[PDB]
Amino acid sequence: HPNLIVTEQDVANIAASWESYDAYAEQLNADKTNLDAFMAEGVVVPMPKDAGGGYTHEQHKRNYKAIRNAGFLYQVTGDEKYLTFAKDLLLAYAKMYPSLGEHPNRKEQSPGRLFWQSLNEAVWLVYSIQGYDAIIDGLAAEEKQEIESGVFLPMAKFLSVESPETFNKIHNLGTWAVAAVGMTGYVLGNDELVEISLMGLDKTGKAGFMKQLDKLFSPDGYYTEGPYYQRYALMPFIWFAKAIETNEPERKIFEYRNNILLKAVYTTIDLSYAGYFFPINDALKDKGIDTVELVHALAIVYSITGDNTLLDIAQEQGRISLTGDGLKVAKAVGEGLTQPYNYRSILLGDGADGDQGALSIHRLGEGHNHMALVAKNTSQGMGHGHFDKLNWLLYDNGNEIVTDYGAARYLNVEAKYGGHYLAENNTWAKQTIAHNTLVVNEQSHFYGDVTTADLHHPEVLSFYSGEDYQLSSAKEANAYDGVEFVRSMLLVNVPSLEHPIVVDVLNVSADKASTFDLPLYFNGQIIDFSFKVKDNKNVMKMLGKRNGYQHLWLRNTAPVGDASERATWILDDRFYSYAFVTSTPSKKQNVLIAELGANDPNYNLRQQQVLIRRVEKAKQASFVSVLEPHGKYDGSLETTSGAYSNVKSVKHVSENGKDVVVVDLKDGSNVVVALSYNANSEQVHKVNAGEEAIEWKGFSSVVV
Amino acid sequence: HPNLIVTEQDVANIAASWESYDAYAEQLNADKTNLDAFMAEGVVVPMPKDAGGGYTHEQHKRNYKAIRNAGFLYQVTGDEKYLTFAKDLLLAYAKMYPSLGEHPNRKEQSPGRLFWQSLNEAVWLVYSIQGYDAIIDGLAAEEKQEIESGVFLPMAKFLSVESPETFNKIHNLGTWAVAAVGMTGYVLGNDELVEISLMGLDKTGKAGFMKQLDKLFSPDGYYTEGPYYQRYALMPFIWFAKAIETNEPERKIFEYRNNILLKAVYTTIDLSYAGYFFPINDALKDKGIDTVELVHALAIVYSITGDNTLLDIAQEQGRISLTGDGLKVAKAVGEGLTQPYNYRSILLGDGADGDQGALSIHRLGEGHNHMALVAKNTSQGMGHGHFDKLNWLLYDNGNEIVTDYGAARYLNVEAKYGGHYLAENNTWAKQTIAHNTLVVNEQSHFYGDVTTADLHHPEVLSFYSGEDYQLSSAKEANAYDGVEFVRSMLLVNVPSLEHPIVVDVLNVSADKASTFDLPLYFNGQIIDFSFKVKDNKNVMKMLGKRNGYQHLWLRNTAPVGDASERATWILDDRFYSYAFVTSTPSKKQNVLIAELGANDPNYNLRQQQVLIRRVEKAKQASFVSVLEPHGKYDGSLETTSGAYSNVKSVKHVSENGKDVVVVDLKDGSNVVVALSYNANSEQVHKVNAGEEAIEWKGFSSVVVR
Ligand SMILES: [Zn+2]
Ligand SMILES: [Zn+2]
Repeated sequence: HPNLIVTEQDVANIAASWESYDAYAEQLNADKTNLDAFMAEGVVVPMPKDAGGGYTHEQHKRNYKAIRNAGFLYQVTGDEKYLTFAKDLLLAYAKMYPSLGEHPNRKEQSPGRLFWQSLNEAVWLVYSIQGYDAIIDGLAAEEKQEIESGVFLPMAKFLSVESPETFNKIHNLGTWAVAAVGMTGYVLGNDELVEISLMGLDKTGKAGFMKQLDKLFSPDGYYTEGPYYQRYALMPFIWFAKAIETNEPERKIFEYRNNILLKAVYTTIDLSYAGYFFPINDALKDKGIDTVELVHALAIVYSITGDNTLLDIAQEQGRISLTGDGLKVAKAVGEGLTQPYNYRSILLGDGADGDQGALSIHRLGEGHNHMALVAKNTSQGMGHGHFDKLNWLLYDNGNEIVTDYGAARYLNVEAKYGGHYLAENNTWAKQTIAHNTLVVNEQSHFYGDVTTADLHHPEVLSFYSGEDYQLSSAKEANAYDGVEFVRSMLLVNVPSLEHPIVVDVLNVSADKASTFDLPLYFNGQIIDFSFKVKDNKNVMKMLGKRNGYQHLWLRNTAPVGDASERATWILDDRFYSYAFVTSTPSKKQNVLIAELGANDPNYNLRQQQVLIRRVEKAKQASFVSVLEPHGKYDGSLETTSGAYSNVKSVKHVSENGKDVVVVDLKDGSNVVVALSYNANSEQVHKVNAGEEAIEWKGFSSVVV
Repeated sequence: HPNLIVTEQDVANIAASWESYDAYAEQLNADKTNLDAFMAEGVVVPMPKDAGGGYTHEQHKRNYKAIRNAGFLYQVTGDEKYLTFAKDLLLAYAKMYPSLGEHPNRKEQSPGRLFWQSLNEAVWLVYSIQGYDAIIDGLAAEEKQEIESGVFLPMAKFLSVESPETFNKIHNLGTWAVAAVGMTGYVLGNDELVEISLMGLDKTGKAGFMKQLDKLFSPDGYYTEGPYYQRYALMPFIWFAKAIETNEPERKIFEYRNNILLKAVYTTIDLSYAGYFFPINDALKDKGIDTVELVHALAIVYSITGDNTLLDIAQEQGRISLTGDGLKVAKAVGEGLTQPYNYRSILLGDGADGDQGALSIHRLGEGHNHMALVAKNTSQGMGHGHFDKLNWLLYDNGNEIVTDYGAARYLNVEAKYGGHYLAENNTWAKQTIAHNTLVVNEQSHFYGDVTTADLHHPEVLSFYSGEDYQLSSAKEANAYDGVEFVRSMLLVNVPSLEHPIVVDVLNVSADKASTFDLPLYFNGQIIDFSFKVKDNKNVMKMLGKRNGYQHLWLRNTAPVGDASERATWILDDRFYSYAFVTSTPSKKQNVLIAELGANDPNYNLRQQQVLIRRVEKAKQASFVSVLEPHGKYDGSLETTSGAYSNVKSVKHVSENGKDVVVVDLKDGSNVVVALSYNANSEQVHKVNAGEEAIEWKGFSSVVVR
């Protein structure tokens, strides 16, 4: 001991070398200084009382980090003060834990004992058992017995056999539970705890860690719950794997399922823009690559692969894993081995076999400030999933441009419902109207029913990434009774323009006359609209009654017609123009400008504007649009150029289920986008857009 | 020649050493690279057509910068291609200018010819005459005569004798006009043009540059239009002065009025927080210290003073003046001479004599991210002035916390009314309700009448800056008929708390029963309120009918009473709690939460929330509050501490016109703030809270029990 996340050899290597690596030394010294200050407050182990973000919650969190850190520092420095603090913390836990029942401030989640929910209990164990592992050397036999029988064994029992609803779950909560119990099993030498963690309570392998590895990740290493929870689950995945590798290397855990864990780490990195994870499904926007789960996971993967491109990410994180694996990273960075990380367009299959929809990431441009389009054609993602099939996000110039709200939650803010998911997470954040995708009859996809949503996935029709253009196309046939919709999203390189442009074609067909809404949640300040708004008569009323509409204020409506319209806004030093036209037999076409904040008496929702394109009493519609970054605004030097859109108009024609979009540019040139929806590479297609016949081969064509 | 902003000697210094200073060299090379690219597009001088931010507007701007830069680069490098380009641009202007009438896209401002307003014409001349000065010795006599008779003399005539309404004005537009004409006078050796620029068209000194130096700055160097226009006017002030110094050093222009110009530059720096200028009066929020006016002015002042604390600011600007003076800054930074700039609390008198109210800046705490409170007890500031007597702003943690809207304007965005002040600048941005100060009967100070406002200023009652606390107190007796109000604002160092706290006491007396509103414009997301909001029933109506109220939506009302209430919000990693109580005989007290955006069909206004404290049917009220930064939120490591306010309550008692505020803290200690409003430092005062007697000496006392 230790022999889990760090080994005895690791400790020796760290002790001998840690001062020599600037990046490692900075991290350790900062952690040491913070722990010393925490130690000066004495041993503080309060009775559990508060919900998430409350004092006892955050104190017990400080304690588990201190236990792990004190354990580590005792091994590295030899200083008995760290042994004592970790020992006395654990002994205080050992005396208190057996008398604990359910937390008095529980909610709907499986309750903990130290914490309001059992998830945090598992995190406490994952950390605290590492501290214990590193502290065994300086403990008396009587102390080990008090500690094991007092906290660790009772906790491992509580989180496993006493919690089958969590321990057998194929979900990030299950991952945390099996890692906590599994790591405890390895340290305490309890074979039963290890086996049930790997193969489930009944040992058949229907649940447990191995099932999670086979079910929760696609072959590409995409985690079904989404980037934010991929990040979170990555810790118990990679740490339990580490514990398995150091104790039972014969299991070859990092080779399992064609190196799935290695792929999971790379994919986590790939699910970010400018260092922040795509906020799809339940997610917070301030979560980025320096999160500790990815810091530790990167170090482990670098140690295995020697991929010097991971060092670029390591520098961007500005943090180092205080482990043997982290030592290797620090050493490599110091030697100048860093190579740039390759951010590229990727298609990420969803579902165990990668055939249950997909997440598309389209990247175009050089450097950090490139353009990134995300097409969310994924399966539901269970309880944290949003009702937003075929949703999209746009990033450009280091900014979110076309946005996803993420979750309604204030992390560890007790006054905000114990930092837990707020009432508005379900009533607003998950709802279709809160996203950039089709809403039919003011009802969410699958009528907001998670059970129904879990049974279906979008059909990916095409993915293409080239120098000329990029494309994702998908079909959603199951979101509504008697409704089918198809969406194709393109990034187009037009040599005469400063930046790539987005082209969006969303086709909908309905058995009955319906209302079709298509929102665009934008970031920035409106410059102007091409259309005329109706006077709002000095009142804003709630937009609609249900399914998220009750959270929006109607600021203006504006009637629109056959001709394309335009909204232009500014964000930082760049302008963005949204040119849009909808082909439909219905004349009932309006643009609704809305603002977030209705039915929000607790001030839980952010300020947010949205442009919603509405078609009423229609059985069919083609929502076509162009999103164009353009121009330069410099408030420092007080200059501007290219502030007007270069798109004169957008036109759309459909013939025999095939679409042609013509983007007329102000310089007299045009861009023609054609979609056949036929996968056959060699098949020829023809469409008559009034005058001029458009002819092409394949699923798609783009001609400037 | 050159002998204006740069001299022959400056050019010699630059030529000999510019490559030796990394940042100066990088700046020069970037300018060189950018000009080479601009030159490859040829000489492009379009017939004037567009308004602010439009193509012809921005093209003529690119041209004046190109003329100046080409002139400079010709001097430093000796490369003839730069002289040729500057010459060809100027000859193209010389051909076009004589036939130009008023700009076709003018507005209410005095029109230009190249530009929609004459202001930009003056800027064009200021820049272009420098380029000409730098190439004149390399031109044939015929080329000089063509350029001078074709553009420079006609433009100088247009901006001076043909434009008395601007040239003789004591206003930043006047400063730009006299600088442009005066600099032209020096370059062309035209004594008349210099004389009228210094002394006004009639040469009597009733208007002109010297008059502007006397009137527009207070003795402390505070420019009356406010920080945003201070930095703007700083360029023609410092550059015309530089021209005066290089041509007529006997005038001792940088010594004038106890070094008023040097003081103006320091004061400009002092009017910023985290590098951005306080957005009081007409102002844009993205304007900061790297603005070229301050870059050039700083270099000039460093050259004169050798003040090494300016080198700290120079590094923070990340931009250097490509002049002889900027070379000296570059050399000094390179030699490791930088000393930290002394950001300090200051009282800045307003008016030519410093007696017309004051702007207070209070700073407390260590580092760049300290707390700064601004108390706006200033005179009107003419046309750009806002109707916001006794307004305040708060900064903390590198952020604006309690905010001023600035102006409704989108700089050089042609689709936003040619980048000009929008209709909502007058109807929203200038109005009292748009600010953190007292509004009586939903009317703006001076009933929003600039003529009336121009006649009055607040009376400064006290200013104190210590390590224990900071205080400003002022009286406004003229904003409304039959109303007087007094505001005292404090920053208090409480050793037991992690951050200083703001204490605010605003007293109002009215002859007739009135409505008193006090807004607080905050930056961040509400966590929770102590009060209970009334159901808004899924509708937000416009808050009021007039004077800015027509631009606010009412989101919620909540009743309040005798006991103090609390609002807590989060911004980045810190929480902020506003504890507030209002002492008044009236029981008609409410809090209003409002949002900006009513009567804004053009989407000209930003999203913004406000907490408004309202008292109805009152003749007297004391609005008391505490603003407390606290706690830590870390979204990366996922930790929070200290998220609850440490203020248990705030109480206020008044006796014989003297105020006592008691801030009860959760640790059982309390802060007692006492105000006598008597400037006699030795006068003893007594107030009875209930049976507890508070005793102190002087205008104010702050004691932590
Ligand atoms: Zn979402
Ligand atoms: Zn203002």
